[PDB]
Amino acid sequence: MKTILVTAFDPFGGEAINPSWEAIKPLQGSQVFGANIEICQIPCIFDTSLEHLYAAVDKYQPELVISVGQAGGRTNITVERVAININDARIPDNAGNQPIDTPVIVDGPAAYFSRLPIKTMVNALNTAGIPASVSQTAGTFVCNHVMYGLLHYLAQNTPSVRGGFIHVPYLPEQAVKDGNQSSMTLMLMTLALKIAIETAWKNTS
Amino acid sequence: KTILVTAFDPFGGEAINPSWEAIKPLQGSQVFGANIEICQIPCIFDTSLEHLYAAVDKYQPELVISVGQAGGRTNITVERVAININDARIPDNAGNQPIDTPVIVDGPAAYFSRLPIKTMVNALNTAGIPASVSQTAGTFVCNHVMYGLLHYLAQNTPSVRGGFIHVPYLPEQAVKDGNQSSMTLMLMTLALKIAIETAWKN
Amino acid sequence: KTILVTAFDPFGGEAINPSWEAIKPLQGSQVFGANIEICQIPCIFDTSLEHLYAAVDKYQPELVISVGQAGGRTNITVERVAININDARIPDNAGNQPIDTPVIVDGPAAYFSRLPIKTMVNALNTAGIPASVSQTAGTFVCNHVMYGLLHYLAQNTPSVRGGFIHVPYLPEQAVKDGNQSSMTLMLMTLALKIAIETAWKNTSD
Amino acid sequence: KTILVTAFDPFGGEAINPSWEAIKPLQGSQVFGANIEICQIPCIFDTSLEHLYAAVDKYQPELVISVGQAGGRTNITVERVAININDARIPDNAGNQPIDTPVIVDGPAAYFSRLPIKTMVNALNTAGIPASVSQTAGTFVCNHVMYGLLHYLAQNTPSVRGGFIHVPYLPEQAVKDGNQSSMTLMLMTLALKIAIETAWKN
Ligand SMILES: [Cl-]
Ligand SMILES: [Cl-]
Ligand SMILES: [Cl-]
Ligand SMILES: [Cl-]
Repeated sequence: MKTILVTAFDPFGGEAINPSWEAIKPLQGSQVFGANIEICQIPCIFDTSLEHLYAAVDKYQPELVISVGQAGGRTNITVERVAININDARIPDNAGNQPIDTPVIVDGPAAYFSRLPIKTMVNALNTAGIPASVSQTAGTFVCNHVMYGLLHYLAQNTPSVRGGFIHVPYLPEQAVKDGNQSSMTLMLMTLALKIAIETAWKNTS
Repeated sequence: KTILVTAFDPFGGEAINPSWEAIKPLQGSQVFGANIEICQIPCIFDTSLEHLYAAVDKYQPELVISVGQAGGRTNITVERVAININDARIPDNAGNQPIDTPVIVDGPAAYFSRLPIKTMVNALNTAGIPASVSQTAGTFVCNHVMYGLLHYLAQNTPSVRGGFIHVPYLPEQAVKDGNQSSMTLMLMTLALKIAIETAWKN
Repeated sequence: KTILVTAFDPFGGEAINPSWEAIKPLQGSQVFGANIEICQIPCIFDTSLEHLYAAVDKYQPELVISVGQAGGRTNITVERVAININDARIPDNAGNQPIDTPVIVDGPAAYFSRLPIKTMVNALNTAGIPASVSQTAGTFVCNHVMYGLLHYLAQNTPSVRGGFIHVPYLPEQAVKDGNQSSMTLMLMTLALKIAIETAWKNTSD
Repeated sequence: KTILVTAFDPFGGEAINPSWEAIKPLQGSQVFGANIEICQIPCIFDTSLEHLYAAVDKYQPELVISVGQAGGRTNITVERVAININDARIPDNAGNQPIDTPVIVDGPAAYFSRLPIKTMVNALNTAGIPASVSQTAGTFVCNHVMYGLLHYLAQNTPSVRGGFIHVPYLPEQAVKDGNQSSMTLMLMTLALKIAIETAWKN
């Protein structure tokens, strides 16, 4: 059967949970228009993250791959337009790496556009009453690193397969710490991802 | 014993007002020894106060908490102070757009809320709900109603504590604006429950 | 005929206070037959009111305007109301961190500024300077002082109008604080001058 | 030996364009034995590229920095990457509003700026000017021009480095837009002069 692969990260150091993981956990094993969703959690570590990712794309041979990360501070669900060939880290990752301006993949192209039907996804979300928008930057931390890796790997190995990235905001419990920071409940998050993934599946363009 | 909790009908534009939606589920529920009553008031200057005064008079509450919506805010906010000024960016549902007039002529400049605001904000934070104390309720209808409330309690029944909570946008309303913070109806309702129970308990 | 303008000495961290830097050029300057007198006051609860009360007695001014810094704000803000509360998130220059205490016991809950605030915001906006009326002066030393000021004038010299103005970060200040709005000293001085002239003009007959 | 520096004409609504106003004083100013040439280009898709390509052909520059307005940003921003997409919220000066079309058909997805972006941000910060690297130059005419610039340079004169700097609103402009960050004209001109000196030296 057809498989949609959805990924997320383990907690980043400080946090005790990763919301992105928590949000997709309810999707495990569910069916959408004749494809079953597989999930898989990857470490929040440069390069080691791509290894885990590649293994997952390899094992599951998915028709659609969607990675999810957390973008603390953003007000809404954001669907990434583009991944950039650059690691540049404000803080270190889970294994203590803090690369400065080094390529995700050496001699790889400057960027890859997501192949997902991004405007339709954002449109679907807005219509469902969920705030959502297209983003032009996935950042330069692990989230963008994984998005670039994904899109490159699909382009080298299985070019018909569509890949992309979705960032969720802070959970309310996390915004309590930060203080004046936007959040979204776990429940709404899980619903937003579900709507986005169905919409990604139905369409293409 | 009675806890009166109020909200507004929608600001002309919107089809609903989140604040009314959020406290509907609270009606009838028992809090320690007290029962919650709700009552919706029109979102327009001076008439709002009349409906309010009516409700306080009918229910004779031990504790009155008014709720309104503060589009743009990221979290539940509990108000510190109400100010004796109407100054309106837009008109209310009835076309009034007062500029720099008193809420109540010869009334004091301001009233402090009587609620245990910090404790409430703590209960909410502990529960994993973003919340903070605010020093401005605005100068539109919400502040109008807040100042009016506290002045009426101060005149007619000084032992009764009053105050104000602002809720952010619902998610559906933040689609419209675009890049604006929101909070689901469910979470509001839970936050208000915790907030009210805390005020009563203290 | 004297206009007293006050500002603070730098708050512990900072090496200067912009509100002070901004009003220095105004010392001795004429405005419609009045003289500007400036005075720096300590950023400490209670001691500040002492300096302030001293300066008012000394200079016997017909108009008093106090200036402070509101890191974060984008523009010039003219305060509408002073609140009778001290609530300190961090301590003052002398280690005091009062939590929910009167500025003045048994004083009224608040004081409205007696200054012509809309006309001041308008004179600023018309001269191309971003400005707006503010409904809160915070609950640190700046509001503490605004409140004491209005109280003191009300009690001793009731025809004398008082009010508070907040300036934003200087650009050098915003460098550290990363993503923060600033305004140059030059613009700040210019704004304060226009604000003060406008105040003096609409405090006549 | 010429540094070409470009800016846009006022955008439809606006009466001036801060990007142009801030580079005017730089005309013919010398920096380390190079001379600065400025040129204003239209805020129209494609037509802008034709002007740009012509200025590069005429002036034969060793360095090319394009400047633009990013209303709302708090500081000077130095762009890191240009994106091969036109996606316009509103139309350009000539009524064009492309939705999701390539800037240049069959071009690579992006170009990195060849400027020393971190060094420029550091010199600015060191000099007390707020500034930072940006990962998106938007998808309107500014990004359009950046991409065209870097692509043109790469196909015709690959030795020559190119890049983009965004400036915030002038205070004049933030008066309208209300609660908006600004930076005075003088501080912009200063910032731009330090960035270009730094870019040339490295
Ligand atoms: Cl994450
Ligand atoms: Cl409301
Ligand atoms: Cl200050
Ligand atoms: Cl521009």
